[PDB]
Amino acid sequence: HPLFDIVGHNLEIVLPLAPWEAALGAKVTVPTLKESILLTVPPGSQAGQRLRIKGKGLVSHTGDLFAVIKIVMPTKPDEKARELWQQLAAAEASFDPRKTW
Amino acid sequence: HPLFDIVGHNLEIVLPLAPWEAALGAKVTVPTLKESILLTVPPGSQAGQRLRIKGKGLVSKTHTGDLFAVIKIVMPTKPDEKARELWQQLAAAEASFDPRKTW
Repeated sequence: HPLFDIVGHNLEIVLPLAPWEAALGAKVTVPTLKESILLTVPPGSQAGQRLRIKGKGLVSHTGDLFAVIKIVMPTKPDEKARELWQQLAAAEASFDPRKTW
Repeated sequence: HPLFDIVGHNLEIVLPLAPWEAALGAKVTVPTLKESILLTVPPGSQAGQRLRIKGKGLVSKTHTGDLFAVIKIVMPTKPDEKARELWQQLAAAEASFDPRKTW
């Protein structure tokens, strides 16, 4: 619905990325108050990282736009996808997502 | 940092899942204001899904709330060569997924 959170002269938008998009990096089209812009997501990006799109905030002074990464998942994988997910789980076995607890 | 957000008589906690855990499903140990519980995460789980854990909310001699494990997908650090090759194959296998469908 409304796409932007207003924080002072800045704008923030939730940027949904497929997990492979965050891991590999990707070039994504992101909407602004006027026209869309191509944003380069760096490889290895994390949930919640703020990608700054300088100059695309409120043109009061001219603020920035921040695309805040949220990782989104496709639906239940089919068998081919599961096998790959299992390999990746094995590949990244050292990763502890609940290191806090 | 404090783990539980209070909402009326219910508690809410961020449940961090690696993407393979959300896709494949998993059984996770979740903390409570007392004893940790065992929670089943279904395969195909989605970001922001609210998984209920009855009775683990705020206890009062009148009413006991629930605890909700809210899913947040988290990523490891930048991948090595093999992991990168697996991410590519996953991307190709799930090429149909459009996370930015909305836009």
